[PDB]
Amino acid sequence: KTLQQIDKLICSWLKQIDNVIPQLIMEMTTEDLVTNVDKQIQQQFQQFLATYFPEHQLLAEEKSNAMITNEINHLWIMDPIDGTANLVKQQEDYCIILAYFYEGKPMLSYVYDYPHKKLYKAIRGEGAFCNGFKMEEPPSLKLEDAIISFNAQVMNLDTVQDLFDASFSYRLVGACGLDSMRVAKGQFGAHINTNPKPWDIAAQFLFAELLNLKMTTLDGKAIDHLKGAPFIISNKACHETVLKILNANGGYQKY
Amino acid sequence: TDKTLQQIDKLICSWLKQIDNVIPQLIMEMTETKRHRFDLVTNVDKQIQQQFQQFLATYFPEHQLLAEEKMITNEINHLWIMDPIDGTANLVKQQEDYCIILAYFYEGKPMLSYVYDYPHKKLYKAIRGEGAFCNGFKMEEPPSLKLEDAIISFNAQVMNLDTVQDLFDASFSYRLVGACGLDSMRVAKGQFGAHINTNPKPWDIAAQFLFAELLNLKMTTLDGKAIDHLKGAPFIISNKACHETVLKILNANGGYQKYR
Ligand SMILES: O=P([O-])([O-])O[C@@H]1[C@H](O)[C@H](O)[C@H](O)[C@H](O)[C@H]1O
Ligand SMILES: O=P([O-])([O-])O[C@@H]1[C@H](O)[C@H](O)[C@H](O)[C@H](O)[C@H]1O
Ligand SMILES: [Ca+2]
Ligand SMILES: [Ca+2]
Ligand SMILES: [Ca+2]
Ligand SMILES: [Ca+2]
Ligand SMILES: [Cl-]
Ligand SMILES: [Cl-]
Repeated sequence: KTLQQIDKLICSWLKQIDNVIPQLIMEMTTEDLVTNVDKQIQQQFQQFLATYFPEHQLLAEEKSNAMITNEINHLWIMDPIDGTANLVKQQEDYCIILAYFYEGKPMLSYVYDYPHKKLYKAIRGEGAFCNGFKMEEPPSLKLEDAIISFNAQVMNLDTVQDLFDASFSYRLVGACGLDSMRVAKGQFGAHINTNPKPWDIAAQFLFAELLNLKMTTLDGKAIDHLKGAPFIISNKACHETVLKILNANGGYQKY
Repeated sequence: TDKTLQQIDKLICSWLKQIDNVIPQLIMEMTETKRHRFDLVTNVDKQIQQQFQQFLATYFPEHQLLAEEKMITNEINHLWIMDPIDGTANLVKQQEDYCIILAYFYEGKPMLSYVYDYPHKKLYKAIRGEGAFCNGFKMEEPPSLKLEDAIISFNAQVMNLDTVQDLFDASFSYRLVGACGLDSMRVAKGQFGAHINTNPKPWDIAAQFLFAELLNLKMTTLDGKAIDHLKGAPFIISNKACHETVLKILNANGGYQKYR
């Protein structure tokens, strides 16, 4: 019922999920990738919800979501594995993403970096935490002093060049959730994804609010958690400059 | 010589273990915040290096050190190459994704190599006669990776963009950890197909020789030649199945260099 109660349940389900994943990985089979691991984690969470919060609905990657509307009171958004490519190719640098919305308002968020056993969580009224230790607003980062992260394969190269020249350096973890959390931790100045699904960014809203980060569309607007949009999550001090570079000279999209 | 590889290895491992007692403090000191990529400090680099110099004074006093933060005979018997922090930018900006690199050469022959991923407490080591290990578990030759099925890693800011584009189109995807030692180990583990560094120093690649030999990796110049461990050269470390294709792309259409 309370946020703490729901949080305690989710944290224990995530803990138990450590006991399932090594096996799924040992038998890993695959099919824009999708494994058994994605599907099984998702199904288990569906069953978890049937069992504890049976009014609650799920918007997730591996299910049809036709039934999900503007007015659902209790909504979870899930990415059961974000970074499937990294899971398959590296068995590292992937995460589980969850977010609970109450009447459209972010209340709980989770990014579980399972390979490193690092649970990032955010709780409206309490704050954000990594394995329990409170996260603080990161230091201010101007773009020239910041590392930035984005997919350079989906942008035109003049714009990529401008991002390179204006920033301290460039890195890529390769999972939206984890690259986002590096912004949250102050390790990156900003992460960009030019075409995310609602589940790629759903947890990030509450993190951005509680840690004073900017999270907007690439036009600087509020994002609908129900609909993807081109997006950025950014340190407050470099947000404007990134958007200016992205939108200059007819924009960032490949010619 | 005189000490066996096991004896030397034991001492390096115990030094590296005591280094866990030093690093948290060095990091606690150290916040800025306006020097660019090329102009970084730190005291962490310098202190780790000084301590290793004391370690050698103390145990292997014949041994010499070629290191970043500090060569008169061509033919040194006992040589260590060190990068006390590889990934200084990541240390400063992220406090993650950096490593300590050490490589011992006996009469110019790689005998011991270490890449210590300290933030994750993962010690990658290679020992001539034993094999390569991660925290003790033996590393095997990685599966074959064709370039189209492989993640590759390189600095995209230092190559011309057409060649960067060609590398994107031909590989499965692109990632960057941002420390030569760690990006290289991802090749060693089979996580990446290849890592490129177009201008490394001897310390950036010194450990990698022995890893590439023991795990059947290709490590060459970008012209496909053997590298002198004493002298940097533009380099690639690669899975055997994607090495040729990477070099072909890099050298195609007049080459990879940005301002040519
Ligand atoms: O497919 P998936 O691994 O869940 O999600 C992807 C990752 O977050 C990745 O970093 C990329 O940028 C894509 O935009 C996402 O679709
Ligand atoms: O300065 P440092 O962090 O020891 O070493 C650097 C890192 O390995 C980095 O990834 C980069 O590619 C440079 O080539 C190196 O100079
Ligand atoms: Ca996914
Ligand atoms: Ca995703
Ligand atoms: Ca260094
Ligand atoms: Ca280095
Ligand atoms: Cl700025
Ligand atoms: Cl190939």
